[PDB]
Amino acid sequence: VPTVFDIYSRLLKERIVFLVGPVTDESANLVVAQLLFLESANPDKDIFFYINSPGGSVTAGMSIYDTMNFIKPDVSTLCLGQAASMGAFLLSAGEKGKRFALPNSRIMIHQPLIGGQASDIEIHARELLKIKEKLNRLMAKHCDRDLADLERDTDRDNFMSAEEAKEYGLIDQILENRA
Amino acid sequence: LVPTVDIYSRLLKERIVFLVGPVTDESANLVVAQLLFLESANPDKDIFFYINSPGGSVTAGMSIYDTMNFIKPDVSTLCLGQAASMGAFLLSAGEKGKRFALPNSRIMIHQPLIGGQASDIEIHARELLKIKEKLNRLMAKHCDRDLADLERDTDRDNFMSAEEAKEYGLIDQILENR
Amino acid sequence: VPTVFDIYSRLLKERIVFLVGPVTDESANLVVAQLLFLESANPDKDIFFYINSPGGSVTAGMSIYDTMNFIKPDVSTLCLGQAASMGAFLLSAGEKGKRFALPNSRIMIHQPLIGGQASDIEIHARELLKIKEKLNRLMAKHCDRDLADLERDTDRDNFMSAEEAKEYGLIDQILEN
Amino acid sequence: LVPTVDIYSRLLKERIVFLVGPVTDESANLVVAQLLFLESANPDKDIFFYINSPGGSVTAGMSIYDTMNFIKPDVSTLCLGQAASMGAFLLSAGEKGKRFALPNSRIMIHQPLIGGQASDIEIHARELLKIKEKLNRLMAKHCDRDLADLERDTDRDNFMSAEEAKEYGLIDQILENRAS
Amino acid sequence: VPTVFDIYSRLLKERIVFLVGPVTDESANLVVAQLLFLESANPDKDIFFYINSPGGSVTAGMSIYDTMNFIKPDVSTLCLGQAASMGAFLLSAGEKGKRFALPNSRIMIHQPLIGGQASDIEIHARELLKIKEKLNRLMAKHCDRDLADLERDTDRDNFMSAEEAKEYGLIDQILENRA
Amino acid sequence: DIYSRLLKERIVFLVGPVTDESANLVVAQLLFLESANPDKDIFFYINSPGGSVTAGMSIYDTMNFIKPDVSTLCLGQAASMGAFLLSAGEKGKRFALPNSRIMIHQPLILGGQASDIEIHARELLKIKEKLNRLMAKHCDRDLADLERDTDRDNFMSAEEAKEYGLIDQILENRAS
Amino acid sequence: VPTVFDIYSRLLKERIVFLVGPVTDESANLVVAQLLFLESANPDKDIFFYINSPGGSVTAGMSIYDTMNFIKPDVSTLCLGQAASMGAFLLSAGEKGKRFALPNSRIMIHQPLIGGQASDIEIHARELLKIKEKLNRLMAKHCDRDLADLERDTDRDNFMSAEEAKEYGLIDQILENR
Amino acid sequence: DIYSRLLKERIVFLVGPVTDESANLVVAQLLFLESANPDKDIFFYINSPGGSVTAGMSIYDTMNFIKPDVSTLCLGQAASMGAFLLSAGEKGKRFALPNSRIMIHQPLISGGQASDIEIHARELLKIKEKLNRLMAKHCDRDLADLERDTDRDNFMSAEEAKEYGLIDQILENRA
Amino acid sequence: VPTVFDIYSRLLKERIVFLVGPVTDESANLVVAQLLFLESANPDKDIFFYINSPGGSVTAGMSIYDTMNFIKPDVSTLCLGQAASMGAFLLSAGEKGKRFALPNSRIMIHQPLISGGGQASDIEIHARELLKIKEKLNRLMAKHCDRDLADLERDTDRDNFMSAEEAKEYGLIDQILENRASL
Amino acid sequence: VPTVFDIYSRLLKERIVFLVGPVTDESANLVVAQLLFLESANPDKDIFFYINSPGGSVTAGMSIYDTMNFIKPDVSTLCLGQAASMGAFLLSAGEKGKRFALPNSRIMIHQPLGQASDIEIHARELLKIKEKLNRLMAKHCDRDLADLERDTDRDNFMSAEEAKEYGLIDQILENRA
Amino acid sequence: VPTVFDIYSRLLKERIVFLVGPVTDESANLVVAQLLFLESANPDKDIFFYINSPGGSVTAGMSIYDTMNFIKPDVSTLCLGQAASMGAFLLSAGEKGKRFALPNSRIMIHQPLIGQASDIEIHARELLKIKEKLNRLMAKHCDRDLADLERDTDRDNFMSAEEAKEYGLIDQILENRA
Repeated sequence: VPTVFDIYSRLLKERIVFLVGPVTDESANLVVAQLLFLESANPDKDIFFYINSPGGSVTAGMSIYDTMNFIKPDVSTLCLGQAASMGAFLLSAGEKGKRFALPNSRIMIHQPLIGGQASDIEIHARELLKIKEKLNRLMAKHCDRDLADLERDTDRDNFMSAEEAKEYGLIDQILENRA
Repeated sequence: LVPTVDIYSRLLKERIVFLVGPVTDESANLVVAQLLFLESANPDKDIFFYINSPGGSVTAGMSIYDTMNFIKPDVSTLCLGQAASMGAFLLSAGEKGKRFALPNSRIMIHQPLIGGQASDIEIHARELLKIKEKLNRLMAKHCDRDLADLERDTDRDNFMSAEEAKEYGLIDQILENR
Repeated sequence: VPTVFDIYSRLLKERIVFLVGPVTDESANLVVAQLLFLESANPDKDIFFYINSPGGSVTAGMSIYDTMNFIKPDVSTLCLGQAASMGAFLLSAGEKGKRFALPNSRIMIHQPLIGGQASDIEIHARELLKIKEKLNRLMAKHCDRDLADLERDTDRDNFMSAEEAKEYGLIDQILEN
Repeated sequence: LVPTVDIYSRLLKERIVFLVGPVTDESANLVVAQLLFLESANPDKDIFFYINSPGGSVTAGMSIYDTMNFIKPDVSTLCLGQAASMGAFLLSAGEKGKRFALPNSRIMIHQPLIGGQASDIEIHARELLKIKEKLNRLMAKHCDRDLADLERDTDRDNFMSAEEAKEYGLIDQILENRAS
Repeated sequence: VPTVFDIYSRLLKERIVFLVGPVTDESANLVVAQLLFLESANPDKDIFFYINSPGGSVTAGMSIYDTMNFIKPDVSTLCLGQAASMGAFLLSAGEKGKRFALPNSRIMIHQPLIGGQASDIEIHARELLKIKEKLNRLMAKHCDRDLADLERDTDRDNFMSAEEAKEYGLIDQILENRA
Repeated sequence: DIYSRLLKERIVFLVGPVTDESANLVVAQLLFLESANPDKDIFFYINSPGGSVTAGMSIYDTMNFIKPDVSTLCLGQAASMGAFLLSAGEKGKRFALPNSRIMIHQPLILGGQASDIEIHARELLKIKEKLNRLMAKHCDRDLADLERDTDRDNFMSAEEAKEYGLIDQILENRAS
Repeated sequence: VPTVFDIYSRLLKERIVFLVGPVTDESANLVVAQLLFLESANPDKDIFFYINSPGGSVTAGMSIYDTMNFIKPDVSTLCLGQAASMGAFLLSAGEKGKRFALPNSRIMIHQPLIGGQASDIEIHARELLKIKEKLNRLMAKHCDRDLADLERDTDRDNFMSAEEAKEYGLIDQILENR
Repeated sequence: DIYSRLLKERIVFLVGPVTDESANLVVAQLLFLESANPDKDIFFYINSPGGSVTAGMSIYDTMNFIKPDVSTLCLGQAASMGAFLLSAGEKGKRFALPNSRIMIHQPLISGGQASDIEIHARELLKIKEKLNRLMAKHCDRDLADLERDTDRDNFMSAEEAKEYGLIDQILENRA
Repeated sequence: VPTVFDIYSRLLKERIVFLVGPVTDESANLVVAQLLFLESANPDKDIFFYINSPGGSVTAGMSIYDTMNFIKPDVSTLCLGQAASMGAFLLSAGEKGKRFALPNSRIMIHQPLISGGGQASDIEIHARELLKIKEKLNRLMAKHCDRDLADLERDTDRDNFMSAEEAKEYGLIDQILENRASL
Repeated sequence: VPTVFDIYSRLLKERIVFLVGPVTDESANLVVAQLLFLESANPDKDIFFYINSPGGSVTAGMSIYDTMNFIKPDVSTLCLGQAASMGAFLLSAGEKGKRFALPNSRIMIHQPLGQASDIEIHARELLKIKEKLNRLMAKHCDRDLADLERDTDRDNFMSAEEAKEYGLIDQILENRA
Repeated sequence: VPTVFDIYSRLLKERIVFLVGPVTDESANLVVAQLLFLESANPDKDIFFYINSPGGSVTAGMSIYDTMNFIKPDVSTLCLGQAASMGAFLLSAGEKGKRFALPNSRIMIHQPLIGQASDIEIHARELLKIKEKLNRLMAKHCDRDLADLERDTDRDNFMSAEEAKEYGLIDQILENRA
């Protein structure tokens, strides 16, 4: 990684935080640390959360999500490349009015995707359905849409262009350039 | 690897059928074939089904189970060594009055023990719970026991001596010798 | 890890300690070391213990547990993402009144989960059963509930929402902002 | 690999049954099958059970054991090479007076030796201790010895020569050849 | 590992040395190095040796042990989490009156645990039995107990609570907090 | 098949490592040949590098238990337990082909508690002494000789094995 | 393996024995057994030993070698494809006057080619050198050559055509056809 | 069984790679047919990618040693030692089916001290030369043709193999 | 690794050199490097060579050995934990009068042990080279221990474990240090 | 690796260069680089090249060899532990009069160890290398080429005194004296 | 790597760039980066490109090649140990008059070596274009005919320093300075 600070610490001074690749406990907590630090350094400036992610652990994503809503700054989100699964969830979670996509980004949403006694399998199956329902309800709120729409539209992989994510309510604008 | 006189075919002429080791599709279907053959050879004589099994596939066991009840001969069952999981299920399924265990065999019963979208996981969880309820249903009827007992007594591994299995209703008698 | 001093050392200066991922001897002792350091830096200001963990070693969590209660600072605990098994145990062990969860966190509690001669298997099974009862008694005290409640409610994996963990007595408050 | 005259089928109607190698479900049931066959062929003639085994599954061994006692023929046992763990149990289980060892055989006895929730481990530990006690008590009866003796002498591996196994009560005689 | 000096170097400046995880040649010599340094820095102040260990190499543990007794500072020991096998041996080896455990610590002691010609197997079995006897004798000295007690009490795994280790003589006090 | 045909001439082969399976197959053939005729000699052909001590002991006690004299012939090699079984043939009827080799050595193998390792090491030392003592009897030599000569691998020509007492004669052809 | 009897047992009735592939304990003893059988079947007729082998175990090869010299029939040897290392040794060991090679056969001879304490390595190296000398001495006898020639000519791999092997004394004739 | 049945028709198969075992099985069948009838032709059907050269030599010298004419027929392909064996059939009785493929090339090693490497390279070069000379004799061609034409893999159709001299006729059907 | 200079570099400033774990070309040369550095820094002060090792490569151990005797500082040796095989050889090679062990150290000596082919010519060459190494080591060991070579040949035929007291009575070390007072 | 500068960088200030372990492209070029630096730092002072190597790649060893002869400083060589195969060649290549061995070093010399067209090419290239090596080695030892041909046919192990008598080294160093 | 500033950064300050080992995308671009860096620091002094390589990726080596010819500094080349395949290509690519080999260096040149039939056709044609292109550039570097390079690279062609000099692949052999 190039030096200037390494390149990512330098962009962190511009209040840019990256989520790249799969959402894990380690990578999500690293995002949480950066969000908390930027709040401490200046609670009155927006944070820019750049997401290029295929998704990953749901609980790890919730840790980013609840921190995005916990801190004082608006967390603006930008999809570059793609935001799929929890990646799309976090992108839609940006401060409404400040959710963005680059013109050739793609968004993908779907239902949750994944041994023991039947008793244990019942427990984990139930918990998996609970997560699926919670995600649909939170997603509908982010998109300002009906819950039935989200249930139907996430049964299988649902790929969207940037323009489609906008009409869906997942993002607010597509950014061509600075202009 | 198996002596000639072969020994298992020789004991089949005595209407002896063995289930040894885990219940899989080919081993279970091998039993079905022997049960069907012995009925064909003489539908008026009992069959003796010797079980030393730790269990295995539930659907494979059902094929033996429904075949035991389908044919005309009484299927007497004998536990030697152990009858666990589907092995205990099949042993309990012998003709009532003709279910036996050797004095130091052991019986074990328990609930069923085992990826994709949440929809698919829901579906397969539903089927596993149905099988679990079905199994407690058939088992209580085999034991002349009430359904609540079987649900409670199979939540975890339940090991029984031959005498306990008799008390439970799983077998009828313990045979020390002839 | 971005440098600002790296991001985690920077947050350590504000008395933030993270438990992320499985509880092992080295992940646990790194926390113990940070707890002892923050006590040395100022034994009278609260420590904020952020937990996003699926659980892990019981003895490793015990070293964190006794250290939390040994040092002078109140250790406030925060569940982000999830606190499962020993993670949920540590979460419940924070200073009463200062145990928190974020609104979409989950908590999970359960009984302990894991060769040789029968004598040896007898010894280790008995030690495992001692550990199981010890955790139930300590968990019941953290939650201000009867031992019967914890024994019954930890027989299999028990997932709780933030509020359910709140009624259980496992945490005190849910933090929205 | 087994010559023709196969060798084991031919010796089978001298009423000789072999247990060689580990006691598994397959190997145990093959023995069970042979015992039942010889009883059917002649319920009034002795069976000669040759044991060279390091042991194996206890339930599998129990299938042979209960079968030895179930059939009508006396089951004579002979230790060649070694009879250890369940092998020694089966050797000791032959008809009293007809249990033998060759002079440089070895016998070994010991207590049973082998994941999940603590509840499940508790259950399987309890079952393993039941087996340990059951085996000690049955062994003390075979050896005409005290249960307290079998508990002490099986805490760790206990190797016995043919003379020691005879003094323990596990076998009746040592056979060097036809005299004896 | 965080910075404030890294976290362990800074706790080392307060004469705290950690033994964590399995006792190997490498992890044991690092403790020895820290013990030699703290004595050099001040031979008249106590050293605090925190042990959370499942055990490990016996000779590696002896290197720590003989170093604790060789240097001039008193080596106080504290068991946190667990001190098992050689971990328990080193814990019991602390300066008498200054051996401690946290309330939910656990202690475990047991006898030693592990090819060629019979001649070679005889030599190594005898050497292993020599180690078993030496360890029992040193342990009995640490615990102020009879050698026969240690032979009986280490035949198989012997797990002790903090109170049981104190009553055994393996530690001196249980510390709930600073008070 | 070729081996069954030679079995009808009372020839039994031990080829390769002595295992439970390879030893018991030899035992079964020995018992069979005794059943067919307990009064004619058996010819035990050995080309083996050794193996399990208890497996070979089952062969050993069977050779001495049955009524037939068991004559032994070493072809290629008789090493360790192969050499023990070769040495165990009926005295006067132990033979080697001229370019065979014999090798003898002490037992060669631990994981558990020190108590167990003590038990198994002592059991191994009993075996070592037992083998030296039985070997000394086969060779009409002192136990002291065998202890000294098996401490490490001791390779012998047919002539050396004959002078040691391990075999009785070297057979170039049936002109004894 | 076609049935004609299998093809190899059928050729045994013509007194043909094959050594194919590496010389192992098992493959050598299979040859030993066939030689003993043919002697039993008729001790007064020649045996035809066809060798296509790259070599292998020296002790296993010695079991064939001493059996060839022990039995009453002349053992005639034929090299087809190749006789290398112990393969060449056994070929050269056939009854003098009855050692043959097919015209495009190749023969190769060489010295022996292969852990513990230094005491053990000394024992096994010295034992390997005894084999080296013995093999050179026996080879010199088969070839009617001086031992020094064999020590020099086997120091590294020595490939010979059929004519070269005849000129060396390793075989007696080259056979193009009957 | 089907292959023993065709053996009674004096048909011998080589299918798949030439190894010591597969070549000797062919040698054994050839000797069996000669003893059963030394005066009737043998039909050697080859569908092979090649393999061991010495193993291939054992079949070759057996074809020429026994008294029966060994006629060869290529079905599928005869490559490397397969093509060598095909070309070695009795002159006038080497055949291919019309969509057979033939391939010839110089020796190829798949897989010590410099002294040993010198010895083994030289022996490989003798083999390469011997094969070229034997091939040129089978093909009624110049040695120089075989050396250049086997420098790399040379695939030939049935017509081409016939024009090269590797076989005598192409058999479309029983006419 | 804790920092104060890291902890080992810090002890290097006190002329302490560690050999921990197996003797390889890698670890031996790192020891050789530190020995030469300390001689360069001060050729007239003692070096303290602390050994806790199971042994390893003989030639690698020889490079340490000849560096100990080549450089001008006395190389005092201390065994902690254990010195086995080449570890015990290096320990016994310390400056006479300055070889030490901690009380519960273990020493083990034995003949060369190879683990892990070629023509008998090559095997003859390598076997004889190993016997030369075995003899050379016994002779150096007998000189280090001030005892007869016949003693070292007999006493290294198999693994020979010694306590700190036994190693001193054998002549491998000079003193056992219980603490600094023991001097 | 200790700090004083790491230990090897510090010894470079004494003009000490090590070759340890197998001679590969990378470890040989690392040596080449150090030779170039010391010549750059002072082209008129000797370089001390310490060799403890079992040998390895011949082309890699040649890159060291020609650099030793290209640079202006004398390259003195010292064998510690062993100089085998390419290790011995480099040792023998030090400046005549400044080639040394420690008393218990060992030296070993020996000869070097697709389609038939390709195997021919590579075998003959290996034989040229064998020939090259025997000739240069003969120059280093001031001996007959025939001697090196005989003495490297199989592994030739030498004590330091034997290597000195052979002409491979100039002196044996017991200590600074 | 010793930290005098590791050793290579320190020789980089003397405008020495090394290529050691296989030519990969990483190993080539690191060379490209140093070449551009040295041009930026000073576009008017020669660069010394030290090559010890067995070859590798053709496109990776081309990135070095075009960069050597793109920058303003003369790129002098030195072969140490060996320059093989693309290593030899880059060695031959140095500024005419300034390509050198150490006296016991070795050079080796050869032709390139490494789906549906349509795809295999495309990649075969692309591989044959590369072969001709490399031969044409090589012929220009050596002042030789394309026909020479095609004949001399059909199989591995190993050259001494003197042979490489006579071929036109290098200009001078340096035992020491000029």
